[PDB]
Amino acid sequence: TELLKPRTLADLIRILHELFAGDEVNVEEVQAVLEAYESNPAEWALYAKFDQYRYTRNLVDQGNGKFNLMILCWGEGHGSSIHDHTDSHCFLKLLQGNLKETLFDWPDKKSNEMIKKSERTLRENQCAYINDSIGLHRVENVSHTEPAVSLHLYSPPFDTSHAFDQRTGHKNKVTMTFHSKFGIRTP
Ligand SMILES: [Cl-]
Ligand SMILES: [Fe+2]
Repeated sequence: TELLKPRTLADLIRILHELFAGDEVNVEEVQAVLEAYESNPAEWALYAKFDQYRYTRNLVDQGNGKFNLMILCWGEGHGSSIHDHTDSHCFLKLLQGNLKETLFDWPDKKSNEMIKKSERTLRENQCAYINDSIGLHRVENVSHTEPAVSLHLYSPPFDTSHAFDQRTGHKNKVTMTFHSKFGIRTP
């Protein structure tokens, strides 16, 4: 229960394994520890593998089955769908650059435009949190000049989730694909 500042990415991962040793999740503690880690680009360069056309997901740690820890690499103008998180916790920490997070409510059955609830700018080293009970979101690198890199933790792990059509609120199931795992490109 005593949270210490992670010295390095490796140290962070060790602390995370401790925090997820059990069956439940202390969200505030996990968020605090992620925020306390000061991004050091040398430590995660191995995972920072970009694609020219869309953002990439790069698996870093499998949390001994309790969580997926991954690094997402967002080119200029790259962004996500409006999506849920499959009944899992989702932590988002910025390692480089800025991302815009837009929040949406769960849609009703009637086909309507999904209206933004709010938006915020996540800045370097900040850590956001979302779950399905909170709502849906879109994450975007709106920069024209700076790539963004973020560190994501999902617990329990999931490899499918839903994308939502902003015009209708209709959803479709999407399978998550990893661009790399443990620094190895996995085509
Ligand atoms: Cl996300
Ligand atoms: Fe998300």
